[PDB]
Formats: sequence, structure tokens, C-alpha cells
Amino acid sequence: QSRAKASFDTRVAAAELALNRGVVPSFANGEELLYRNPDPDNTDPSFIASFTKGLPHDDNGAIIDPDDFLAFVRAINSGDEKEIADLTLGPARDPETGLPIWRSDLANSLELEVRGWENSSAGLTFDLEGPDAQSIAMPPAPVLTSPELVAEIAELYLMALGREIEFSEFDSPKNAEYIQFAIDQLNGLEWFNTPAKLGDPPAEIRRRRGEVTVGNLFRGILPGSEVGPYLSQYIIVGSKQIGSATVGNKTLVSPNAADEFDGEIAYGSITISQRVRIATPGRDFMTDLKVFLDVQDAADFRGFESYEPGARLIRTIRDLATWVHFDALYEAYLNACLILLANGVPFDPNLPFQQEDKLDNQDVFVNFGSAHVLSLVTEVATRALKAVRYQKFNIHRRLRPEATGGLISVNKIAPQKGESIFPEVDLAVEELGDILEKAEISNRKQNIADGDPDPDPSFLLPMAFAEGSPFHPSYGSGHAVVAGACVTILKAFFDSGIEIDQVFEVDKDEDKLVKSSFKGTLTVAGELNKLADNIAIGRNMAGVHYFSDQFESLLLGEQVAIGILEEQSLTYGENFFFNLPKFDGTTIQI
Amino acid sequence: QSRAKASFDTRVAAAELALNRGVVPSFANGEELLYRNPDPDNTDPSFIASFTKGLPHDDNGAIIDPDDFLAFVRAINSGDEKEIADLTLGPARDPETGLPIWRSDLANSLELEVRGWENSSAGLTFDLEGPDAQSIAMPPAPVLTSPELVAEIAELYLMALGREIEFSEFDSPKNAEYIQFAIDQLNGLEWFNTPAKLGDPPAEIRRRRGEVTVGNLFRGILPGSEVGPYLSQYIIVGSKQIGSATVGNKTLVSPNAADEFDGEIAYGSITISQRVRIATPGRDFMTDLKVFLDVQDAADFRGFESYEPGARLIRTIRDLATWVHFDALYEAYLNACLILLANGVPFDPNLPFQQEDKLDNQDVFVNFGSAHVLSLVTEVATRALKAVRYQKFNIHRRLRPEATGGLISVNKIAPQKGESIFPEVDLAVEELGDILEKAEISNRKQNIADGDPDPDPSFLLPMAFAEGSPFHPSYGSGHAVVAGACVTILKAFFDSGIEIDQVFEVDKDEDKLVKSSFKGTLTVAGELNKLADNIAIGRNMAGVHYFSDQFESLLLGEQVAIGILEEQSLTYGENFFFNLPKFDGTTIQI
Ligand code: VO4
Ligand code: VO4
Ligand SMILES: [O-][O-]
Ligand SMILES: [O-][O-]
Ligand SMILES: [O-][O-]
Ligand SMILES: [O-][O-]
Ligand SMILES: [Ca+2]
Ligand SMILES: [Ca+2]
Repeated sequence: QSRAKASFDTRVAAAELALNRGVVPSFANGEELLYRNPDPDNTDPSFIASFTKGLPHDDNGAIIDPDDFLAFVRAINSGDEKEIADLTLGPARDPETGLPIWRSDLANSLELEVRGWENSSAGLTFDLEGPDAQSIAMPPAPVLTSPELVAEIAELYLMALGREIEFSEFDSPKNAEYIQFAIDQLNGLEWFNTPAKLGDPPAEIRRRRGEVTVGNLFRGILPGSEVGPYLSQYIIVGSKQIGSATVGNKTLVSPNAADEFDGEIAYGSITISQRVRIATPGRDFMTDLKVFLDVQDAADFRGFESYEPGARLIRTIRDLATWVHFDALYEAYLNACLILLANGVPFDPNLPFQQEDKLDNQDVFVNFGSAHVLSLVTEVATRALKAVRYQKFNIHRRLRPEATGGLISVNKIAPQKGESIFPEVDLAVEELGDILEKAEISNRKQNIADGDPDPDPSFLLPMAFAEGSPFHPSYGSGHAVVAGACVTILKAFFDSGIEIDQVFEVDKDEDKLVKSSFKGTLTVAGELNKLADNIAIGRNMAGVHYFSDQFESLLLGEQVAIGILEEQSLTYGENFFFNLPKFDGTTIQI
Repeated sequence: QSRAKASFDTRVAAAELALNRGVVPSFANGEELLYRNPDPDNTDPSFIASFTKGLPHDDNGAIIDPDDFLAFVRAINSGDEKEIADLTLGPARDPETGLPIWRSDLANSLELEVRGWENSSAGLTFDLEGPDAQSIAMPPAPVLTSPELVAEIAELYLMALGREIEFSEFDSPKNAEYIQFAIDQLNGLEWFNTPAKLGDPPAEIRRRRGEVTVGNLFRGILPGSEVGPYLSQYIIVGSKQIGSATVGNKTLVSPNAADEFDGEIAYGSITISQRVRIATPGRDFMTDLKVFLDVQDAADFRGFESYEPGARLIRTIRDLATWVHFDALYEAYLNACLILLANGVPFDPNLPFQQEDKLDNQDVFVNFGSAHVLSLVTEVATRALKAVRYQKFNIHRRLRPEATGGLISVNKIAPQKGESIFPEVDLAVEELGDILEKAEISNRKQNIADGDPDPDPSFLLPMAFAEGSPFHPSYGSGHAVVAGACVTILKAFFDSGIEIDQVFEVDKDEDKLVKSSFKGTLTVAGELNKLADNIAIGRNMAGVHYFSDQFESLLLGEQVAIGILEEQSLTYGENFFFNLPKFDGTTIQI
């Protein structure tokens, strides 16, 4: 037949495959309308558990006008630029300067303008490849009164309090007091100590973590994420440098071969440095209620974070948070791909032409080679992003962990001032008492450093980011959906079962890589899963995402990648499949 | 309609749009079957102008068996893995060790195995997004007897002899002798001094370079690649580093802000160094006829290049060749995108939600934002690569410039030994006498450095790469097609008319960036065109591509990118278009 007609039929067949996968219906947790305004004569929803950032908020963290959120949801579902622009973003504005009146003196002195919702209708964007953004569903997010939300918030608060603690010293006596504290309180939560009961949602069973130990503290549940050092090799270690190739029987060593162990990736003929920008240690954000409310009212605090000179390999929790702050969409997984390519990590052996050219007479660059995987790992990211944007904006609209910390802080402060507000976070306040007292101490320290000599007692979740979370709902996670999708692409494309012989940790003292004490075996699949773990949890340690957001959007990204892979497989006439270890432990052939 | 049905309809609509663009028929130059075996009783084609690398070659650079090339073409068209594996790749093999007998002692002592054709059938791969690999045509490649081929190989010979000459010193007296020589020889070629005649093919007229000066020597013809310094800003300069953002009225400065002028791209929270690995200066490859013939017989010389320790900003021509040797598919253009995103270069103003958030209430990350452009610039590359693989393997199969230099060298050596061979490169030999004599001197020097105390006189095109070209035909260029596609994506997505206030050159003495002497204005569109120029002509500086390969592959990539953009525009409900300045000076709205 015609080549153009064959191309049309291949594209139509891929669309038919995407359509025949069906639409998994996306269910919210019902929090949007279940929580009501505390005012006895006001029956409108409070929307406290809903992502209400940017809409004008009262002094307690709830929005003044529930209609303001209703218009926001309508604009989400419609996608119209005029309806988005007609939304009220930020607080009341000064008639003279045109600038919004901020609650905090910091945002008023900066003359901060409002920041807008980041692609509130990207979930309505169609996808030429892979699953449609609305064809796949994440499960309902945990509700505020759920023990899962309490466990997630405890994890977030402990990460915020443990931001300056280095990953290589999780078991070290120096951090033993904070590590044992975190382990004790997490294991004091019925989410961690008590297993899932029969009849619980399957995703609830899947994402439930057991007893928290130092070996799995702040770690994911992906296979290989809990095995070995905390940080993935691909997030800290470099790669085989230019010149370290083998030419027949002669093995030439790169003159820059030490750059592999100095965290430098062979990025073509130039280098990607794995060293992260050093955010100011101990400097958290939105620890003051006025600044937090301004951020909830869309105060653009982007770029307000201060940084130490130079760059170091990720050592502290805050370093991982900084890494996931600015990462260029697929940058973690593009870097992992570059490491695997430079290290000569073989592609999936079921890919064609992977044998030595003595046998197949065919090198692989464009298809089943470096270029194919490099393009796939990067094209999967925007598709996963569209799906997660649909999940964030049109389905769940889950409030950010900063907003949950705001509700918890205002609830804990209410008895002190004689009031009683936000009973939905009462379980979180009660079960996180000790974590909340140390959070209050840390917030008092930060707010004294902020400029308030005698700051009000604040239990807000300390934010690694000055703007806090990105300006979209937390559930799901764009970073974690891209993590799932790109790691799925890499595990399918590369021989993910390949064992990593050299396992490196960041040195406990110096800014360098040392051979990890891990005496086990680390696979490529395990380390890619650990890298997805690292990015998603680093979103958690910034305070911008809950754990369940990360795990479920990682699954969503894996689904996006699988759909894309099945659709592109229709484009190759070669007899081949991707051996793809899924996050659930099974392998799919694509 | 249903959302799933709407997704299917959008994908099938993009497929109909791709189908309705039609198929531009792909014409070769007729060189494949026009040159015949000089043996009188043998009437089979010589296939000398055909890409015959890998197929066994005689002592003069032609293939022993035309049936070998015929089977290679049949395997190209079929794409069958078995037929590709059944192809005779490399020379005769030792029955004892199983290794092929190499003509050169270098490849025999290395026990070199064969290297396969890189995606000989990737042009048969269908594309779910954008134009089909076979729906777009690049014009016929110039023939060996054409003055265009003589000009191309002269430019390539001139680049090889000037690989150690720095871009910031093109007009410097110490290189004035080599630059004036190159200018005089190029302007002595009727391709450069004589303009295109009426009735010539329009692509020939469009790609014909006129009078060669110091300010346009070794430069492209894209708009903006001829004004300003040689190297694009994005190939050498860094970008705004993390911490240098503007927060309301306060302008925080990054503690690492000097990294922008040190050639350090803010790659999320980590950095990309623009410094390229220093290939061994004065070390060229395939200068000896035996090593060249082994490479023609698929000798795997990859990684055989040597490097000095460290990395430096691109100064010499060999540095650009090294940069394009290993660049990860979209690396130059992904780096340019990262620079434009870190620098805060505004997106296309016709993109939606690009106003301040006070007006539009919407940030752009997933759609019309950093993630969108990153994913687009990375996904256009593999589609352009498929199109160029079709052009390389199924249509043109143009011999590599190393193979052109082989024919030229054997033709020049034949009268010395009393014979005569390859009269099709007689025009190249006659018109390039001075360049060929300097190439003979340089090749003799390199072959003495290789290990031959008294090497045979060789006029081979010196190769920046030990394997020389990648194992596919030169026409078109994968790097140039990716450059065209990705730079088109960046010019469409970003406000490409934005002027770059700061223009940097690599310092004439130190490995650093100085303020360029350019008193004119440089735009983002011009600098992206210059970056595509830099990559394509760096492939020329390697000696692996001719100029026409580069320019026509850049046009093909621009077509790929435009088709992808049209097909993606159907996926967005926003009222927007990409303002896209083409390589022909016109602007398309997408
Ligand atoms: O959805 V989030 O990347 O803020 O990771
Ligand atoms: O086709 V070439 O990238 O060898 O640029
Ligand atoms: O091939 O590249
Ligand atoms: O990040 O969002
Ligand atoms: O948004 O990211
Ligand atoms: O490179 O091809
Ligand atoms: Ca192979
Ligand atoms: Ca905007």
C-alpha cells in the first residue's frame, strides 16, 4: 500500500489502541464538598481540603468566597483563557499602585505580584501519543481525617525538620536523635504500624508503608528504592567520560575518567555536573502565618530562596529538595539515561540490533539506540504531565501540604486564642503532637530569622521553597508522574536487570563520592526506581507533595509510559519488545 | 462527544493533517548507477559515489562486489532484521580467530571487529507525530563531477587543515595565512565565485554560497548565522544561575552568577558545563589509505580518539568537531532551551498565558511553558532523525566526505603509480591542487605520527574522528536535521525576535568568555540559527558531512518541526499560534 496511507493507518491504529484501553474513571475523595463553612448560618463548602491557592483567603487559611473556588473549577473544566483571566487571583488590590495588599510585611515590601495557576487546563490538552490525559485515573487522594493524611503530614513535617540532615548519615549517631524521633512518631501512626484491612481500596493497600526503619525512612515503595543507599546512583554519580571507550582489544582510559566519580556525566562532549545548588541550610519558608497566607493568595515568592556559593553532590535532605525545585522536567531521567549510555549499559536485549555488529550488522542510534531512548524519556514527560494536570485540576484538587500545615497550625492555635477551627485536621493535630512542637520551635527560629522578634506560635509546615509548592494541586505530582513515566521508559529501553557493580554514596564529610557500604547488588531497574523515589520524595521533603501523591502519580506515569510504548511499537517493523519491569513487580513486554 | 472519542478524533485529525500535506517525492542524483566499473568487460556500477561503507572494498576505495551494495540497498528498503544480518559487513574474516583481516596494521593489532550500519531502516519507521519519514524530500545531493561537490570537499579539506585554529581568531594575523588561503581557494571555485544560473534547481540556488570572506568562512546560510561571532551564544555561554531571579521589586543575585559568563548552564538545580572535551590537537584520522579502507570495511574505530585532561569552551574548529562528535541527539538545542529558560527569554508572545499573572491568572509549565518547549525540542529530534534516515539510506545513499576524499586521494595517486582511476573526481582533484597538497603534507605528518616513518603520499580528507563518519550515508545529516527541527521548535516556542543584549566570544588566550567585539544586534532567532549552523558545520569540521547535506537536512528538520507543531496545535484548546521564522526568511504561524 501507500507509504503515506500506511503512516496514516499506523497513527490511526495507535489512536485506536489508546481508545481501546478505555477510560479509567477518576474518583475524588469527596473532600471538596464534604467540609463545610464553620459559620452556623453558612452552609457553603469550606473547600479547606481543596486546592484553593491563589483564591483570596481569610485569616485562617480558608477562602473568603467559596464561589471563587467554584469559578476556578469551572475555568479548569472549560479551559477558556478568558474564564481563567476572569478568575480572581490573589487578595484585594491597592487602587493606587495596582498591587495586591499582602497580609505579610515581607510580601508588601517586595511589592509582590500574584502568580497564576500553572496550566490549570492542561488536563484538557489532547495527546497525540500515549494515553489521553483523562483516560487514566489516579485513586482518590487521602482525606484530611484519614490516618493516611496524618502519616503523610508527619512525614512532611519530619522531612522539613530534617532538611539539614545528610542522607549518608541517616544511621549515624549525630542524627540518631532526629532519626529515632521520626521513626518513633511515624511508627506511632496507625497508618504505618497498623496494616491495611481487608476491604480497603487496592491503592490504599498498595501505597501503605509498614514499620518505618532507618533503612526505609523517607524512602519509597518502588522495588529497589529501599535497597542500597538512599540516593540513586544516577542522581549523584557521573558516567564514563569521553575517551574511556574500548577499541577492539585496547582499552583507552579517559583523561577525565575521575569525573565519573566526581559526579560528572558525559553529556555528549560536555559535562553535566551532578552537584546541586546549595540552598541556605536551615532556612525554611512560609513558617509565618502572614507569609503563608500571602502565598496561599498567590504571592509570587519564586526565586526568593537564597543559596550558598558553589555546588555539591546531594547530601542533605534540603539538597534533594533543591534538586527537585528546578529540575528541567525530565532532567533526572535524561541524566540517568546519559549515565547509562555513557556507562555502556546495554539496552533491552529484546530490542533488535543489540547484538554485536558481527552478527546483526546494524548499530542502533535512531531506533532502539541512544537517540530513541533519549527522545522517548523526554517525550513521555509532557504526556505524563498532561495526565497529572488532569488529575490535579479536574479531579482531585487536593490541597497542598503547605495548605494542610496551615489548617493544622490554625487548628492548633485556635484553643490558644479561645477558638476552635478545622476539626477535620483534629486527628492530625492530636497524632502529631511532638512533631508539631518541634515544628513550632523550628518555625519560631525561622520567623525570628525572618524578622519577627516575638513571632506568633506557628505550626506551619516549613517550606524548602520560598513560594512553597508550585501553583497547582498536589494530587498528583508532576515531578513524580514524570518520574514514573521516564523511569518506565528507561527500564523498558535499557537492560534494567543489569547489575550496577560500583555503588557510590556521597561522602559523610567531603563533597565527593565514596564506595557505599552496601554489600548487596544494585540493578539498573532498582536504581532507576530509586531515582524516581528520590525525585518524588524530594518533592515531599520540600513540603510541596504528600507521599501518596508521589506513589500514585508514579503509577500514573508508568501507565503513561506503557501506553506511549505500546503506541510507538506499532511504528517499528522490527520484531522486538521492551522488557519492562513495572512498579508492581511484574514485567510487561512491549 | 466522549473525551476518549475526542482524543481519538484529535489524533486521527493530526494523522489526516500529516496525510494531506502529501508526499514530496524524493529524488536522488543518479550517481548510484551512473558511475560504472572502470574494468572494460565489467559493466556493473562502481557505486563509488554511493555510501558503501561496511561492504568490502578493494585497494582503491571501491567495493569488490556491486551485489554487496545491492543487497545492502535491498535490506535498507525491506528493513528485515534477518536480511540486514545476512549482509556482508566488513572484509574477509580469519577462519581461526573469527576476526576480519584488516588492511592496516593498526586495525589488525587492535583486533577490531566490524561496526554495523546505524539504523539502516529507521527511515521505514512510522511516526505517530509529525510528518512521515518518507513524506518529506530533500533535494538530490550534488554529484561528484558537480562544482558544488568540489566546493564542499574543498571546504571540508580546508576545515580539516584548520582544525587547530580558533573561532575567535579567524581574522587574526597568526591564522591569516590559513584563512586567506582558504578564502582564495574557495573563491577560486566556480561554485563560490560564480552565482547560480537560471534554470538551476531551486534548492541549488538556495544553498549556493557566494563570495567567501573571513566573516562568513565556514559559516551557514541560515538567517543570523553570519552576523556576530561564529559560535552561537548558546553553544558557549551559560545562563542565569539558580538564585538570580527577581522577586517583586527586589532583584536577588545568584552567588554563582559568574557561572553564566563561565559557560555554565543552569540545568535545574545542577549545572551543564559548556566546556567541550579537548580532542588531541593536530591528531587527525584516516590519513593513511589502509586505515581509511579498514574504516570503509566497517573497522570499529569508535573511542580510538585521544583527549587532553579537562574541558574548555569551544575555541578551535576541532573543539566544535568534538562537540558534535558525541552530542546526545538534542543536546545543543536542549542546552539552548535551558539557557533561554534560565535567562527568562520570553516565550512566543502569541502563546497563551504569557502575560503577567495579574492579567491572565495562569502560569505556563506543562503547556506553553518550560516543560512544553523542553519536551517538544527533545521529541522533534527523533522524528527528524527518522526522516533523515530515510533520506540517507533509501533515497540518496551519498558517499561520506571521507569516501570522497578516498576517491580523490586514489585518483591523485594513480598517475604517480602509472594508472588512472576515478575520473569523476577529476574536477575535484584539478580544482583543489593547493588544498590537496597541503592535505598531503598534513596527512604525511599524521601518518608519521601514526607510526609509518615513510608513509605513502595520501590526499585523504583528515578526520576529526577515529571512526570518521557514523555508519550511515552523509545525505542527509542526522545532526543537521535535528538542528533544524529543534531550532525550529525553539524559534517557534520562544520569542525568537528577542534581542540578546550580551554577546560573548571565547577569549583568544584564556578558556573563558569575553565580551564580543560585535557592535551589531543578535536575536534569539539569529542565535538559534547560528547554533544549528554550529552543529551542522561542526559535522563538516569533522569531515563527516558536506555543506549541502547540512543545509538540506536543516531544511528537512525545519519541515519536520513545522509538521509536528501543526499536529500538536490540534491538541490544545487555547487560542494561540507559534510565531515561527523559517530558514527562508518567512514566518509561519502555527
Ligand atoms: O505536582 V508537583 O511536581 O508540584 O511535583
Ligand atoms: O548524519 V551526521 O549527524 O553524521 O550529522
Ligand atoms: O547515528 O547517529
Ligand atoms: O513543580 O511544580
Ligand atoms: O509546574 O510545574
Ligand atoms: O552521528 O551520526
Ligand atoms: Ca548490532
Ligand atoms: Ca501568565
